[PDB]
Amino acid sequence: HHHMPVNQFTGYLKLTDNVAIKCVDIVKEAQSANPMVIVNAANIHLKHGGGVAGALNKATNGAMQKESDDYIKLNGPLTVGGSCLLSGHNLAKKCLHVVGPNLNAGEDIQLLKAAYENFNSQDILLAPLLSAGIFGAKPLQSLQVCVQTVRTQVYIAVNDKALYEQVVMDYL
Repeated sequence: HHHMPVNQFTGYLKLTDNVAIKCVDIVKEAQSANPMVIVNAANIHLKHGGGVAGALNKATNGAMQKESDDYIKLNGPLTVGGSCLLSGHNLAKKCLHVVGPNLNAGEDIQLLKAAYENFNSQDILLAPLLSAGIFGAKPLQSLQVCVQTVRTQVYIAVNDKALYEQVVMDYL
């Protein structure tokens, strides 16, 4: 009953050999695609409140936060631009928690490249746009840094249809 194909990514616009994008709720997408790796839009504390992190923790019924607290016991906090690889719970095999700069927190956008660098540790990832949404970066600029930095394969989920349509236009 238990084994199903992983990384079943469909319905995406292929931007480059490394980056594809879809207008979809990332939790619903993880459920469909059965990814090996989902990326969380983490903060250094791995306290999963708000935005994508809140959504992923909610989908795990708090299991992600429990595990994350054990990781903080082990490691202490992350740094901006850093990451850790933990369980993906019911969303994915693994979750790569990646800390992008939060512009709304006064952090430096130049750290967004380092944040995306972390994706290169994994062959295929389902991810949000780092530093976008509540973290305050312009999503088109985050996508730009993504395309410039990620050398593996990332499937980007965005929630905003108007953003997706602008990406298509910038593609056309």
